[PDB]
Amino acid sequence: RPQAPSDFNPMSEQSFRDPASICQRAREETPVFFYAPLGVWMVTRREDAERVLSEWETFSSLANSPNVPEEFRSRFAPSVMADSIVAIDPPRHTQARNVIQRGFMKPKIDPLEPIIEQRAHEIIDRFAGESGTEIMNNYCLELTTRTLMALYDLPLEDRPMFERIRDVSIKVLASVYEPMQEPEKSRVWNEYVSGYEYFYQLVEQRRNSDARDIISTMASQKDNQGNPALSTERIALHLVEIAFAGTDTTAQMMANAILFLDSHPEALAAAKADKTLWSRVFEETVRRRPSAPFAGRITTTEVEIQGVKIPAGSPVWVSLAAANTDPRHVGCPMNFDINREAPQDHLAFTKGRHTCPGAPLARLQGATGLRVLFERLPELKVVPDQPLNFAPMALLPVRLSLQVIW
Amino acid sequence: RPQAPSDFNPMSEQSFRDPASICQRAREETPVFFYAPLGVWMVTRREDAERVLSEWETFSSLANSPNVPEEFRSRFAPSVMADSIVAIDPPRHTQARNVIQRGFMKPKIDPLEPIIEQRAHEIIDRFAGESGTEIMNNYCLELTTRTLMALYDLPLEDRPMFERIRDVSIKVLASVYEPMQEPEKSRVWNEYVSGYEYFYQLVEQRRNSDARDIISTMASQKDNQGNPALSTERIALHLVEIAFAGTDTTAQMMANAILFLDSHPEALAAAKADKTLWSRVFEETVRRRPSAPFAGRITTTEVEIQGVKIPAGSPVWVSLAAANTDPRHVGCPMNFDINREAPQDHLAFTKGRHTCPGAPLARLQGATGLRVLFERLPELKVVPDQPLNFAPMALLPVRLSLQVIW
Ligand code: HEM
Ligand code: HEM
Repeated sequence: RPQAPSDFNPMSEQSFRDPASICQRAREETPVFFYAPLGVWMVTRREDAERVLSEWETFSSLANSPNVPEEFRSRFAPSVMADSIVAIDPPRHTQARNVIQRGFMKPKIDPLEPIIEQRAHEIIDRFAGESGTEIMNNYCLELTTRTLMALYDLPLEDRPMFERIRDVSIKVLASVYEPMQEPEKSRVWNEYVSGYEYFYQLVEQRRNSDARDIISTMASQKDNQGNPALSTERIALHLVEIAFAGTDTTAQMMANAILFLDSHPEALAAAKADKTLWSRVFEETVRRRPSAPFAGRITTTEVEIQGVKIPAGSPVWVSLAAANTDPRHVGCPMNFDINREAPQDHLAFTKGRHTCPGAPLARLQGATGLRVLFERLPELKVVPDQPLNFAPMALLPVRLSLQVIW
Repeated sequence: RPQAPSDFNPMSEQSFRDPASICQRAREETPVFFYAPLGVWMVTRREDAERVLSEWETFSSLANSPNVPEEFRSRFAPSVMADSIVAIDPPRHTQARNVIQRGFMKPKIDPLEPIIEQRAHEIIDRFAGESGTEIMNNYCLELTTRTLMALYDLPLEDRPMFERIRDVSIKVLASVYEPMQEPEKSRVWNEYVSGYEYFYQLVEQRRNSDARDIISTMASQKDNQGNPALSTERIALHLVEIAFAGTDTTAQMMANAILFLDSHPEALAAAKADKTLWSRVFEETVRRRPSAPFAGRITTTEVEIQGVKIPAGSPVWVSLAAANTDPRHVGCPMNFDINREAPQDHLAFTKGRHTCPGAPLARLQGATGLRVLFERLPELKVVPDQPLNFAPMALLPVRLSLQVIW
């Protein structure tokens, strides 16, 4: 069975600095292969990438499934966890999506730009009088958390718990891989269920609310028969998943955009002169360095990709970094050129049913934050020679530190 | 059942000149309704538009299906016609699409730009010395036919039949509603089958060819077991369908782009000054005036759209003009502003499985021809007050004449 080139290692620091650098030789030489250290098939070319991400009937998304402990099944039934937005397919995934996507529409997200700018200025006021700061937790992650809280429309008193909402979730994801012992398992799962019940109560209270918050936007969705389009359990679980899935991705996006603007100062000045380039500064970043460089699916039958035969039930990962940097679709795929004619023509948000629903917000945040970040501290320059601090993760390399000065 | 505002009439001249003008009041007031003069459901909002265009499992494409005459079934079996790319759904549509998409990739389409530019200059040289011309057939339609012949890589000696390929096919489409009488039916269907057999022979001869032309690109697709991925009959039928679906659409795109550049001289000057804007001149045109302003589907079960319940088996049309001009997705939806940040964020090529596969070519053609047209004849001005000549059709309003001067 086909193997992988030597330079292809998603767990190396070379992947943490540039996920697409390890994928060029692989895509060129072995477009579809098998990765044994992860035990999954690997697809790199954009054609096959879009095929796998689109054909849901052939490449299902059932690959992820946490298990609920026994003592919490009275408050959080296992079917609720089985209704995870990442672990469902039509007709259930479409039923959940028709409600989830209703909250990220332009009339709902556009009125958040002034709030994002205001809170970003408030955050910058905390360290604007110094000479340098750790921009990751102090700005990027902080601004993402505040933007998600504004989308949820939650008071600052609930800010701690909301942060915990992501810290718990990742641990839950690791449970199938590094099982938790007691009393860590009970504590983590109880905090998870507590956040779930908090969102449950918020949905029950905002069930007939006609406001901008995603809770009221998803709760007020009633079918022709008056019945709620999504049960309260499903809405609460999807709110938890949205909170946990947006924060790290958007924070990594902002960090990578800061890095790219530091490595390309002329594009930074050009973007400082015209605001309409900021979105492009977004789009070229997430294309060149996607926050989630891997998208997982599972085959429902036997497939043939690039002549390689893949048996039924085989987990297949699409390397979004290889697809976004395919020379067969974009000229100079490794360059950071914000002046491309088709900026949003990438798979950084995948494609099809499981397309990233938080893309309208993230973009706006990326368009709003970076500008403000380069409007308050213009000579912001990423400190060279700072030890790379990355959480060793394959699907989502999270940067823990990024020292910047101005 | 909900009706439509008075101004909504797809068969009126107001729709032929601007398909989005009849859709604004409808989209705002009655987003999903029933049109009795056509007997079909109408969906206008972009939110529901993407769902209907994407959810193939709920909104199938089986609504269109011509019937094969009896005497030609020995040369053109009815199952071959049943394998029409517009009348199939997964798993057959995926099998056909995996082969069709291989011919429109960037490495295949990009080497056609210089040929398109050269042939556009050759065409302009025929009438550049006059003072005015009918730009539709002399340039738009001519350039589209020559571009399709270059994609097929056919000699000019094959120009007549190829032209006939468009004249015949539409009549076949008109058979399901306005049946043909004798002896025209036999002659037209024999010409259709003759073109089908010509493409069959071209596929058999280019079966082992490794060139860029769509015939060799689709014919050389063989699975891991050496067998052809698609039978020769289906490849020939798909070539016929590709020509017939590209010609009129790209010609109407170019005509509408000429009209929009005439109505906005500052954008025309900006595009003349910078080549990178020509593509945007494309994208803003096809957004403001899509060549095919309606996309048809058929429901497989009962659906709920905007609270309106639509029974199973109901033909539903998505008004692409209303979706591309939805104020819920784009600000100032009726203006022709080529300086938008997200130019390709429209449904002019729909979305999902049945997305227009010729979009890479059309764009390339639209950017290449028009530019040359405004590089040879810069002071081109569309003659005001000329009787609008449109073939009275709902799914594809084709303009028959457009007099221009310079
Ligand atoms: C620039 C930042 C972001 C990037 C690069 C990004 C990227 C992605 C990727 C790669 C996926 C996987 C899709 C798949 O597996 O097919 C995804 C899904 C998802 N994203 Fe994001 N995302 C970002 C921001 C956000 C935000 C801000 C939110 C919410 C506020 C969000 C919520 C979600 C959800 C809920 C899913 C699951 C969709 C589903 O499975 O149905 N994302 N995103
Ligand atoms: C800007 C110019 C064009 C426009 C506006 C346009 C419009 C469209 C639209 C809206 C669809 C979607 C039909 C559906 O959803 O079922 C479509 C399908 C299609 N288009 Fe185009 N088109 C254009 C140019 C072309 C070109 C140059 C080709 C060359 C091959 C082409 C070939 C096709 C084919 C074969 C289909 C059927 C796809 C399928 O059903 O699988 N079109 N066209």
